[PDB]
Amino acid sequence: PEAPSDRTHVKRYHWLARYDQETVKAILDATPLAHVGCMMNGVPFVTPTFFWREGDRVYWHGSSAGRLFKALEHQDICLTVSLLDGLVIARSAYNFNCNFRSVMLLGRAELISDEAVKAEKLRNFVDGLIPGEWERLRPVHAKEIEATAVASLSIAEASCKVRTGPPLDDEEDYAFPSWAGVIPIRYQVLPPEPDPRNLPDVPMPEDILKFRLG
Amino acid sequence: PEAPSDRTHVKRYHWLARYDQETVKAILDATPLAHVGCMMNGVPFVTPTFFWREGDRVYWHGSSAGRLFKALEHQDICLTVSLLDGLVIARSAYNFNCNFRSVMLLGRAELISDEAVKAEKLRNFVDGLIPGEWERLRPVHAKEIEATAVASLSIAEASCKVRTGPPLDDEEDYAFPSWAGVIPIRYQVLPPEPDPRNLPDVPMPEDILKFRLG
Ligand SMILES: Cc1cc2nc3c(=O)[nH]c(=O)nc-3n(C[C@H](O)[C@H](O)[C@H](O)COP(=O)(O)OP(=O)(O)OC[C@H]3O[C@@H](n4cnc5c(N)ncnc54)[C@H](O)[C@@H]3O)c2cc1C
Ligand SMILES: Cc1cc2nc3c(=O)[nH]c(=O)nc-3n(C[C@H](O)[C@H](O)[C@H](O)COP(=O)(O)OP(=O)(O)OC[C@H]3O[C@@H](n4cnc5c(N)ncnc54)[C@H](O)[C@@H]3O)c2cc1C
Ligand code: HEM
Ligand code: HEM
Repeated sequence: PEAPSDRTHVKRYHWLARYDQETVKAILDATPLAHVGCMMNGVPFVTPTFFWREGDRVYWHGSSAGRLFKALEHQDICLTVSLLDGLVIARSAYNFNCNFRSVMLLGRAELISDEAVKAEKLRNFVDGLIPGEWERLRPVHAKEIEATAVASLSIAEASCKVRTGPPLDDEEDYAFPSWAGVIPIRYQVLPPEPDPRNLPDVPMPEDILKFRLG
Repeated sequence: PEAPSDRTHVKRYHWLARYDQETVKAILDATPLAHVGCMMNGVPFVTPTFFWREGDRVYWHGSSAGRLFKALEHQDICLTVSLLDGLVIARSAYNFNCNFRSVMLLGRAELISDEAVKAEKLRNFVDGLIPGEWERLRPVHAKEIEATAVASLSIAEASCKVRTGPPLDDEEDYAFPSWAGVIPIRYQVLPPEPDPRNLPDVPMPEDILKFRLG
């Protein structure tokens, strides 16, 4: 598929562009960390935040009194998700690069006003990180739900760029004696570290070990 | 110190704020990956990009013809640098969290128009990733320098937020029988992978193994 809109048409390095939903979803599903762009207080602020996908929308949360959740009401935003996958070492400095996956989602986000729906989405967020976890926790209080904003944005107006594989040098540079290659980069998760305030008689759910990213 | 400006004053979770330049520099020095916010084509786009610090400014590069480099001359931007350091598992869903380091730099970026200065800064970028690397490469062409933009932004108008350590539950939840703790997260660098097209007698510089992040 071509780009979904003129404003999502990748121009630079367009050979790296992907617009298909399989790729959009695969990148969104690989990581929890987004960066949301929104005009606030005169600046295109970039807010790091967690996000989760359900079908054709992504969601994020924060304070019901938070400035982003008010500011997103009347402007189109950009939600960017990036993964750095390697440093690409070429024979010329100009052709150094990185391997990566990134997606930009554009458009008008909306807040979930229905508190029952909001709680259902927040359960999906938690259980998407750690299966079954929401049900193990101290039961949520109504005031906690009501203090939380949940925003969502369609994934439809999305552009991706992906780079994999070796360096690509100018054809005339392959006789130059310098070492080229790739340094792979990834997220690593380490074993869980228990809170020292845990009750000694409380087991660790095995599901905690299923959390992964990158 | 307090915030350097009203627009960098952390309000939410203000106890996590840091404004001291030692913390600003330590976060900036830990990672090459930034996200730059800039209003372009009616959207506060969030562009992932590499950056490097020299003293009291950060720098980034791209095409001399790139839209970001044109747009930054006439608006204040936000440059955000985030590091995800762990998933914080609490007894209540409301107090789940993450350990992290993040810095936002605000203000008016500047382009380097002097080609000789630009080339000097680009060598600092490369050798900041891999010591001694620039010298090893196929010598740079004037046209390569001239095709590149380099922008910079002062680090002075900066806010940081940092979270470390265990979960912090409501005090009344500490008798609830659920496991709390932290899943640490970090970047990992893997062994370098040579380009198959490397010349057979050209060894990998040991300095490649010095590249690190996170
Ligand atoms: C980990 C990482 C590191 C990077 N480092 C650098 C760097 O140091 N220097 C540099 O110049 N660029 C870097 N890039 C690429 C950068 O994000 C931009 O893609 C590039 O600079 C072109 O931006 P542009 O606005 O000129 O693109 P244009 O092609 O003019 O943008 C047109 C449209 O393309 C789409 N698009 C553009 N970039 C992306 C993207 N990254 N992901 C998804 N859709 C996109 C958007 O819909 C956008 O509106 C990096 C990307 C990643 C993920
Ligand atoms: C890895 C990571 C994941 C996160 N996940 C979430 C999430 O899922 N939900 C959530 O609500 N928040 C999340 N945060 C925090 C988020 O980035 C914001 O700090 C928070 O949402 C409050 O934003 P605000 O605009 O309401 O802050 P305000 O306090 O109103 O912002 C005022 C000023 O504080 C400064 N500031 C705000 N946030 C930051 C920051 N992160 N770093 C540096 N300076 C800052 C800026 O100068 C800003 O202009 C995450 C942060 C990181 C780094
Ligand atoms: C795995 C799940 C979750 C993670 C990783 C997470 C992470 C975060 C982070 C990082 C912040 C920002 C705090 C700061 O400013 O430093 C935040 C804020 C917030 N979260 Fe969550 N959260 C999770 C689940 C939830 C749930 C399920 C709820 C509601 C039941 C919730 C309610 C809130 C609220 C209300 C805020 C704003 C706090 C304030 O500034 O007053 N969170 N969360
Ligand atoms: C370690 C060093 C470097 C890294 C990691 C790096 C990375 C990148 C990345 C990721 C892009 C974006 C390409 C895309 O759109 O997918 C880029 C673009 C660019 N880089 Fe670099 N780069 C490095 C060094 C340099 C140097 C030293 C020069 C100049 C000598 C240079 C010149 C350019 C130019 C001109 C572009 C724009 C290309 C275009 O779209 O026309 N880069 N770089």
